[PDB]
Parts: sequence; C-alpha cells; structure tokens
Amino acid sequence: DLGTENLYFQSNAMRALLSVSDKEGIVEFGKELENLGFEILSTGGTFKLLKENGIKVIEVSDFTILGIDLVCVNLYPFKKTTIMSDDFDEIIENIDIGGPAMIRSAAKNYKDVMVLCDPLDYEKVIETLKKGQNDENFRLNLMIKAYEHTANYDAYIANYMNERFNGGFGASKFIVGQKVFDTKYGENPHQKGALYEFDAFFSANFKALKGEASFNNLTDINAALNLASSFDKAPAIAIVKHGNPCGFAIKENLVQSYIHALKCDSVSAYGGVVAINGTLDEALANKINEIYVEVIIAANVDEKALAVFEGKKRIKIFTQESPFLIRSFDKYDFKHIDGGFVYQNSDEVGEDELKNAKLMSQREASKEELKDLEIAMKIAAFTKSNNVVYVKNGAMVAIGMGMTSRIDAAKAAIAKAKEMGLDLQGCVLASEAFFPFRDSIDEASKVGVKAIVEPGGSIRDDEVVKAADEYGMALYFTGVRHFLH
Amino acid sequence: VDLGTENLYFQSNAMRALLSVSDKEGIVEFGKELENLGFEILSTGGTFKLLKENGIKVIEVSDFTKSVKTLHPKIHGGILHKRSDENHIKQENEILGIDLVCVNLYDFDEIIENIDIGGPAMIRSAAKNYKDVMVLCDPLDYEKVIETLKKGQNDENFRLNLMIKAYEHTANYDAYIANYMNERFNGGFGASKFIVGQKVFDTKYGENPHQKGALYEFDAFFSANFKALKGEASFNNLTDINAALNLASSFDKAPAIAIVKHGNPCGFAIKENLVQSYIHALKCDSVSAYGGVVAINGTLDEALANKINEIYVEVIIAANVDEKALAVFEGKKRIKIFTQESPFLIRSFDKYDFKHIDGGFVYQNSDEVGEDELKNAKLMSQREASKEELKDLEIAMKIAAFTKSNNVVYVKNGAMVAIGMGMTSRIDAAKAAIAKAKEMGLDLQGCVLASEAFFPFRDSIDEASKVGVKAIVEPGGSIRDDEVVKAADEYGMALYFTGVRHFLH
Repeated sequence: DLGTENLYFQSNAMRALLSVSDKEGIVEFGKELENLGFEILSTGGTFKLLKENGIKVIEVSDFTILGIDLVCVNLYPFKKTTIMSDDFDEIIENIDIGGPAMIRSAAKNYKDVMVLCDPLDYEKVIETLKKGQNDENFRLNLMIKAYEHTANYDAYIANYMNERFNGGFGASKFIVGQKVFDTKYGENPHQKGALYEFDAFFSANFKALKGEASFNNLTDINAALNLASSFDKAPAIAIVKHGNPCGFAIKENLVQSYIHALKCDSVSAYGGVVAINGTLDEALANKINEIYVEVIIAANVDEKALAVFEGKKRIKIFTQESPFLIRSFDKYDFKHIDGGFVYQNSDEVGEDELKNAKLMSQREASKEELKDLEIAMKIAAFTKSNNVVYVKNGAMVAIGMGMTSRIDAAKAAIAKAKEMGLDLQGCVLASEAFFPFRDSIDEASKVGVKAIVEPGGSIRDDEVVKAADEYGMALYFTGVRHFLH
Repeated sequence: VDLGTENLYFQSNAMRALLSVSDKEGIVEFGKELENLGFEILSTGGTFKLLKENGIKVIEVSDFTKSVKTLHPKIHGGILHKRSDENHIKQENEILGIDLVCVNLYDFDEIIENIDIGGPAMIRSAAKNYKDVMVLCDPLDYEKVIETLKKGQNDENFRLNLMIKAYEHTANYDAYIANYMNERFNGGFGASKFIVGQKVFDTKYGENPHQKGALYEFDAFFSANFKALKGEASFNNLTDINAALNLASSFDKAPAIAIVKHGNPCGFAIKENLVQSYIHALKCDSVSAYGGVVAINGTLDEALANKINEIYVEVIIAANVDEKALAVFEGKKRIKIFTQESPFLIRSFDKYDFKHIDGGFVYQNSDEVGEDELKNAKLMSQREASKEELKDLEIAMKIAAFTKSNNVVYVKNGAMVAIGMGMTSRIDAAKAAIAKAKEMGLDLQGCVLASEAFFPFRDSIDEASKVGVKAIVEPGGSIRDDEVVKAADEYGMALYFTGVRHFLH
C-alpha cells in the first residue's frame, strides 16, 4: 500500500527507512535501531533480509503519509562493475537513479533527519545514538558526507565515460581526492597543507615508523621513490634535495650504493630525502646516521635499524612493509596555473627507449656503458629541465641544472665533481633535450665522457655527430624529449 | 497545477518536450523551433510563463525543482513502450510520454534551502534512458540539437554524448556544494576534495610532443579574460604566460614589463612609461629574452610594438592592444599575441594550490607576498635603505618569491639587473648572475639584493660587496644571523629580515 513517494521528513518520527544496494552490516544495524525504539521501513531485498532475521519491519514499495527521521540508503556498484566488465549496457544498469535523489533530499533536511550512505558509519551512528549525542552538528557532518558521496559517484561516472569515449580529455574534468592526512604546513610554514589520494595508494602502502611527513617531504619522497623503483630489484639508492636528485647509485649492495650516491654531493645530502630499494638494516642505518637526513623511505625496516635514530628529533622514517619499493603509475599529469590547470598524459621513460635509439657515431657503447646511459636517461627525465646528468659505474658523478644554458650548467656540474674529488674519465652523459651546437660535445671531451644519449633534433645535428666521432665517443639519438618544468 | 511529474514517462517517439531551466538563454527560440518540428511542450514555473508569454503553445506541470517535505520527487525511472506513428493516429491524458528533457541547474539557511533536488533527479533519470530520450543541460547545444533533428541525425551515439554532458553537469553541481561545505566548516580541506575544470581547448601537445595536452578552467577565467589576436598558445606557452602575467600584475597600475623564458624571469622593469620599462627589462638578459614571453601591464601601442619587434619573442600578452600595434606583426609567423580587453592585467587569485604526485596530490593555501611584508620587516643593520632603495627591494622580493628556488635577485632603479638560480648553492648562483651582468655591460653599483630563503653565512654578504650591493632583503632565521648583520655593517649595507619565506619548487 505505502510507497517511498508517501514518505516525508519529520523530526521525532523515530522511524527509519532502510533501502541499500550494499547490504553489509544492515541486519545488526536494523537490530540496534529496533532496540533504540525506532520503527523500521524497508524495500525489496533489504526488507526480506530484515524480516528473515526477526526484525519488526514494514514494507514500502519503490517508486521505480508517514514521517521519517532516518534515511539509510547506498548506491548500485557502478565503479566495481566498470573494473569487472566492459559490457556497456551492464555498466549503464549499475547507474543508480532514485538513490542519489533520496540521499541528497535527506541531507538538505539535516536539521530534522539523519542521512547514512556508508555501512562503515553504522557502529559510530549507533554509539552516538546510545550516548544521546545525535545533535544538529552531528547531522550537519552526515550532510557533508552525503554530498561528498553523491559528488564522488557522478564524478566517477563522468570521468569513466570521458576515458572510454573522449580519450580521457572530456569537457568537464574531475580530479577527486580522498584525504590521507593534514600536513604540519604547506610549501612554507605560513601555509596550511594536506595529502589526498585517488584510491588507496598512500593508505595501503605507506607506514610512518617515526615522525610525520611535511608537505615538501611528500613531493621529495615522490621524486626519490620514483627514481629508486625504476630498476626492478637492483639495490638502488636515491638522494633528493629540494625536489631534485643530488645522489644516485646502484652498487653491489645497499651500503655501497649509499656511499657512492652520497659522494656526488655530500653538502646537499645533509637534510635530504633517502629512498632505499630494499631493507634498511642496522649497518645501512649507522652509515646514513653519519649525517642528518630529513627523511628515509625504505621498502622494509629492521627493528635495530629504527633504534639507531632514537636521538634525532626531526628525522622521518617510512616503510612499505615490502621486499622492494612500490610506486604508483598515474596515466595523467596536471599543473596548477592561476584560473585553472593544464592536463596531459604522464611522461615516462619507455622500457625500449635506449634499445630503439639510433646509433649516430662510429663507436658503439659497451654493456657497462649502456647500463650507465640507462641510469643517466632516467635521472635526466625525472629532473626539472634544462639538465645534464653524468653517470660512471652505476653511480651519478655529476649533475647540472637550473641555468639559462646547459654549457653553463655543465661547468657548474664539473666544478662540484672536482670539489668532490671524483674522476669523471670514462663516464656517460645524458640530456633530456637536444644539444644545439658541437660546443656541448667539445666541453664533454674535457672530462673524458665516452658515451652520450640525447633526443637529437637540432639543425646542427651533423656537427654534433662529427664532434663525437673526432673524440671517438658513443652517441645515441632517442627521438624522445623529456622536458619537465 | 493539474499535471505532475508522476504523470510523465520516458518514451521514444512521444514528440513531447519538458523544458524547465535556471539558465533561460535561448529557451524561447528553442521552444519555437521544437514547436515547428511538431513537438508538444511541457514546462514549469518561470520557464512556462516565459514560453506562454512569447506565444508558444505550452502546457504547465507542477514545479518539481522548487520547494510537508517529501522524501523524493515523483520521477519514474523506467520507460514507456515505444509506439509507432500509425499507433498514435489510431491512439491517455493521465499517462504522458516524454522524449526530450531540457533541464539545467542554478545566509546558511538560504544556500541549503536552495539546493535543487527535482532538477538533478530529472536530468540523471533521463540521461540513464539515453537510448530513448534526449537530455539537454547546455543552452550552447540548442542550435546543434535543432539542426540534428531537422537533418534526421538523432541517433543513439548523439544521445550518448548528451548523457555524458548530463552527468558532468550533475557531478559539477554536487562537487561545488561539497567544496562550499568543506570551505565553511573544514577550512577548505575536506575528506573529499574536488578540483573541477571545464575545457578551454586542447593544446597541440603537452610538455613534450609525445604527450597530449589541454587547458582547463575554474569559473570561465580563461574564456572571459583572454583573447588570442594572433596564433595559438602551446602547453609550455601557458605556464610561461602564467609566470609573466603574475609578475607584471603584482604592482597595481604601475607600468610593469615582465620577460619569461622556460618558466623563469629573465627580465623585469618599472620605469616612467611602458616603452622605457621594456628597454630596461631587456638589458638584463637579451640572449634569454630571444623567443621569450612578454607581459605588459597596460596598452601595447604602435611605439612599444615597434620596439619589441626589433628582436624575436614567442609571446606578447598585454592588458589591451591597439589595432596599429597588431599590424606591426602581420609579416611574421611564430609570434603569438594575446589581449585581456582591460586597462590593466587581470589575475584569477586562486585561494588554493595543488601539486600532482603519483597516486594523488598535495593541497595547500596559495602563497602571496603580503602588501606590508617589507614595511613590517626588521631593520638589522646600521644603515637604513632610502625611498628609492625600498621600492627596488619590493620589486626584488616579489621576483624572488615567484621564481623557482633557491634564487638571488638584483634590482637597480626599478629594473632587474641580475638573477641567479637552479644550482645547489646561492654563492654559485650569485657568481653566474654577476657573470651575465658583466657580459651585458651592466653597472651593479648601488643595486639591491633579495633572496626568499635565509642566508646561512657572511660569505653571501662578502660576495655581494664585490658588485657594490647597498641594500639586502631576506626572511632571516639563520644561526649566524648576527655574523650576516656584522658583514652588512662593515660594507655599510641596509639589511632587512621579513620573517616570511617564499620557497617555490
């Protein structure tokens, strides 16, 4: 006889409407509402499930006068259906209609009604009711959660449609994040900040063993983690300072990788961010504890290794509880500009970028030199342009960036390497953008560079190839530019 | 009054349209065109009165959008059986099918009470039934819809693309509501954050040719305040425009000129007029200025256009451009010219900033150089800066704060004379800055210096003494700050500590 169309909002009705797609914990919640003195209204399968479990419930029909003060409604699993199937008609069937209208209408009437759209909130709601804490502020926070839920549902639908039919660049783009935590401050102490995630990447794969990451720590962790996880199971160590790499090495073991990464620039590593592709043991911990680093992120950390930093107050230690580092692979990238944002496909160093590169020179690089070029390419692509990266025997030996000219950047890189007492003879060089003139090769000959990898594409490419041939260097043109602001 | 939404059903070939819109632009002509195509028209509230008033044959339906408060609007989610034309002739007023749904959406008690419930429910229900009904949420699509119908082009794919627009519209509405609630009650950092953009255009590519790119806007800032007079902006042009525009609009109505190359400033000046400001901005680094981006806080006239045209630049963005100034660049191909059709440059002033990291984003308040940052700074030295030196420090502070850190900015008589950045040390950055200034044949004696990070040792001051720096502005905060103060006192320099850091990655 009664339908949802005959139900209206009324404070003190002590009558709950329970109509859910996700039926998890609905029986116990219905039993707890009944014990609290609520009359229960329900539809379809929810009604049959409640009645079956001895709950006193009255059936109302779906639209496809009685007052209510609790609306417990959740939606058709659209997200789960799109992940599990490509059948478009099945996907359209899992678009909930009616459910969001009920959630949004109850939310707008929060002064008089409680709105529940998440089974994870049932136990909290019951305890609030038992403690006599169902006040206007409690219902206002449920109203905020309700509009976040319906906004997220339709944003997911719109993003999925635009990914399937408009190559991921639709008329309206929704960048939706779920808060992980607030940071102590933003880029500067006078700014507030927070970390947001698209799914569960940070929630599921990061555990703070000591301290709390700052806003700048997180962008530095991202950069160090992306570099140290780019070489499979190899014992990579990445050292980052102010968003740029200042150290990188792969050696026989993690302790040797750390000592050689640190050799490139000890000065900048003081207060840096260290990413370890493997176990942080007691030995590695003491080696790092010779200087004061701000952050250490390891795949897994030993108890004795954590104890080594009991003295340092501002050091932060993170674990992924994994044998090797786990990274995220976002398909799209975005940059804030005043008034909006620019959106694009994520840049990536292709697995066959060096393998498919054109050999331009008389000389071919050796197997060890090709490994060093691979390391140099990846560092250059992850570093903010215009840059030059010098790698020797699995370790970065010099890096230049930020200058108006790379000839000026290279001279600053060589100056730091001389200061560090590093032998650059036999090293390889990578740049993420083409070298415009042969002076780039002539400057490289001074330090005994043996192999070069660059995208190629200059009008003076012929004189660059000739200069490499004069010095007997290996030269590869990838045809892939990796500029990064 | 008589008909209600409970009497309406989605039905293919019903030849009956429901028109109920907040944005009433072009609804009269669209209603007239639907009526000429043989559609019967149903309408509510203000839309009904507007249509009836303009001689359109329309029947009223109780207002479902406006607001005993019922649980949900009486909107049927299913479809009525599709009937043939000969079945309609052979043949009813209690059950009316609809095949076109044209609906679009618009004190704490006032905002909450005005949340539309019936409108989104109607839009979302029609959209799900796209195989049978047309859903219209954008007045910009009315003319296209009429031509599609006249040409017999209304097919399942056409209705599918309308369904996508419908869910973008209802997603945008609830995302704006959730963001407002979190701004009011959770300081703008809610449990779910929605960064929503509307596409302006696709760029030819992204940061690199192998990437696809596009420009998105919040509340139509780029659509309403930017007009391309010549060429098309690339993805990298847009981030360079942003940087040059933000600098040149930081001094109110002053005749600022900003020159940017690869996201960093390579020129800046404020002189008596825009022509003089350009001349003095270019002096700092003529070389990097080649193929750069120029932002003009005012009119680009024939005289200034002719002075810029002496070299090659990729982009010019001015507040307003004279016809004669645009004509100067008729021959060349590579240059791009933009206008804001305004007396002075217009910024958006976004309250929040965000950075992409894999798996998500970091979110924060937007940084800003406060109007009284230098005025409230502590004078640490013997010597106080003059009125002209304080103006130069203000310019140097703002350039340093907008430039990617760690940096050093040298300003003299309203013009930037040197800039150093990028490398691991600010002593290394300063030596590169002095080298470029010597190459440019610029006199640095009497200039001021700014850094938006504290100087850790007196060696920063001793290097500044070589070029005759007279005043320094820094946030302060080092251990040996008293040693940095002693050095500035030995050379007779003015030294200010603002206590505000502006680090920028």
